[PDB]
Amino acid sequence: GHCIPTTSGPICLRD
Repeated sequence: GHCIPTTSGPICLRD
């Protein structure tokens, strides 16, 4: 996917 914000913060997804 991509890098989006989350409950914990900005996470970089590898899908």
